[PDB]
Amino acid sequence: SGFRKMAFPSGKVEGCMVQVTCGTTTLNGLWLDDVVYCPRHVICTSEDMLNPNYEDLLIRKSNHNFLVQAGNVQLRVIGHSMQNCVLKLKVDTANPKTPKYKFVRIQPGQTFSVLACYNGSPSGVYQCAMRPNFTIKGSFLNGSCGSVGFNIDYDCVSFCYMHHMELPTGVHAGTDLEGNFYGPFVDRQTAQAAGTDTTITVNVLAWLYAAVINGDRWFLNRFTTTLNDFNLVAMKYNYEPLTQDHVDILGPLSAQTGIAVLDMCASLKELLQNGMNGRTILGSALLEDEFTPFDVVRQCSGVT
Amino acid sequence: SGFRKMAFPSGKVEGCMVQVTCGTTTLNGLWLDDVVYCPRHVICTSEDMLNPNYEDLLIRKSNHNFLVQAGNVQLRVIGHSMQNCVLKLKVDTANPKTPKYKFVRIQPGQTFSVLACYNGSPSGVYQCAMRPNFTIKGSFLNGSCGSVGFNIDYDCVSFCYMHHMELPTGVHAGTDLEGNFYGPFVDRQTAQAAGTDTTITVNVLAWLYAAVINGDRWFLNRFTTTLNDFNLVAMKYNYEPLTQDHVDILGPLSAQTGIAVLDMCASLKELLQNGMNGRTILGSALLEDEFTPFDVVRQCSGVT
Ligand SMILES: Cn1cc(CNC(=O)N(CCc2ccccc2)Cc2cccnc2)nn1
Ligand SMILES: Cn1cc(CNC(=O)N(CCc2ccccc2)Cc2cccnc2)nn1
Repeated sequence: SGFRKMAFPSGKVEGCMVQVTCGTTTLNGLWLDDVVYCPRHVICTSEDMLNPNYEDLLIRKSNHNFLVQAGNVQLRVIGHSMQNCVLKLKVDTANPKTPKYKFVRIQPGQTFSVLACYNGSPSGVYQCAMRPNFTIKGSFLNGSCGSVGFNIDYDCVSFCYMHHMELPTGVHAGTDLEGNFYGPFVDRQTAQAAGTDTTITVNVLAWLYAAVINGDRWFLNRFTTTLNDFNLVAMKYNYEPLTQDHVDILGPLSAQTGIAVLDMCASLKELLQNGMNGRTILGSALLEDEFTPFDVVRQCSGVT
Repeated sequence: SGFRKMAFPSGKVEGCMVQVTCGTTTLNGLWLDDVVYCPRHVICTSEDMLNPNYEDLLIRKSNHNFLVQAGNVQLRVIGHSMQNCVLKLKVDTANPKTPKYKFVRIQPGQTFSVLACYNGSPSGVYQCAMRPNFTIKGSFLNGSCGSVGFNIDYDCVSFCYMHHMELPTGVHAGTDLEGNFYGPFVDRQTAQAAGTDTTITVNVLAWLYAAVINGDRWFLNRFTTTLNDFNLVAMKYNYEPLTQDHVDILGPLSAQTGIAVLDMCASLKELLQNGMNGRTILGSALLEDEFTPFDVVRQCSGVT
């Protein structure tokens, strides 16, 4: 028993991290097969970031200007191309540590592990959710760009995120591995609005089920609700509307606990309207939304 | 910016995990050099756990009864010995993935990363603190025993914990890598009292400094306090007494923020006496105590 914000084991991703330097800018890159993926702003100086013309900046660069270092050995760059906001550096050596992998674009509300890196070296790993407004509440400092987000299914690493920037608001923005930003963000030093964020309702309900499984049941009540009644409450508290798709994914947790989804919704409704009254759920004094129904099942079943 | 419960990258530890089976019991082992370390209860059946005589149970076992599997290949066991609550299985092959390592006994209040494993395979990684009462609030299921806790300083893995059991209260108990339990616990299926736990005061203060560095400053007040006045408040709220040793370790954070330790103590005092008033600090609605001053400095400086 016990419930933790658990990240995937980061080993398969650590073996892919490299350092990419271009001019005086250094960041992290991801070496998979014979390609190194990194944020395209590696070609900019701080001065270029105000309004970069990446196409023009990249034209001044040749393969030999991109210094790629894996551990202590240098990689020979034989090709370079820009795909959206990422650069793909073709190297003459395939990464011997390349795991089975896929590039996936995750949906808002889904979770993933981030391996924060500096100078191509891993510093830490943490679990987070892609917010409904397509930002992540990460922990990243200058030089962390190129650090990636991922999920693992047995031996396959699904890379879903590459870190690019921090908004003036302190939240983080990045791309999928094809360089497409999640959200309306652009890789430019300009104040950018992240949308109104909302709470991931299906994840809070999944976490309430995890709480029941682990013994925290004080929040269970004698009430039930409807999807429409619950959504009136969700609207008021900036929770994303719950759909039958969300109820369907909660099926296994509802079956395991014997608590109908709408009954769990009524508990969530009372928690929203009354607060926690100074109590905690799974060691938290707020409603946690960074665990999907799949994460709860995985953690509660010990999937390796 | 941003502050997360960050774990160390688990790669160096993943390369050490093996599966140990003895009779019908299977758990995790740690393969370092030519030795596999695992909980000694691997030799027990569920029936033996009520009151095991480990010395007598181990005498019925030979090297060939301990099946050690690393990935898909079998390890040949050439020696076995019991040291406190761990078995050391000498194998004929040194682990090629053995990192630079040390065995350390951590102090209560210190933090570490846990790589939860099942059947010798890693499932997840999370950061936790050794509680003042020598329990850990982990996330472990049956079969997780032998999963280890560790810290990493550049290339050296300091193993500090091996998971053994879950108390009837839902908290976890284990040993150092010499098999000495942290706390008064015994590896037996008997109800065991964990002491009264307390909040790790120096860690909460470290986390309040991390909050200031990251922009959360609403809790800062115009007050100061003394060590004696603060400790009267800590006593009342089951916080560990703050000592000059704790103030000394908080020096770097106090210097970085310009907030004297006793001034931060006065903010903590007001938070203890008034609560959070429905507000949050670093995304938490309670006072977090699982980040040491060293963790705050490491995360806020990007040490790899
Ligand atoms: C040596 N060096 C400096 C840099 C550039 N800076 C960064 O690392 N970040 C921002 C880059 C950026 C700025 C404006 C529009 C787009 C992108 C990423 C970041 C920083 C802080 C917190 N979270 C993320 N890269 N390598
Ligand atoms: C196949 N198999 C079964 C087991 C035995 N069971 C376990 O894994 N645990 C307890 C063993 C134990 C019991 C009583 C006194 C000492 C030790 C560890 C645990 C379980 C649940 C949550 N956290 C930790 N090991 N391998």
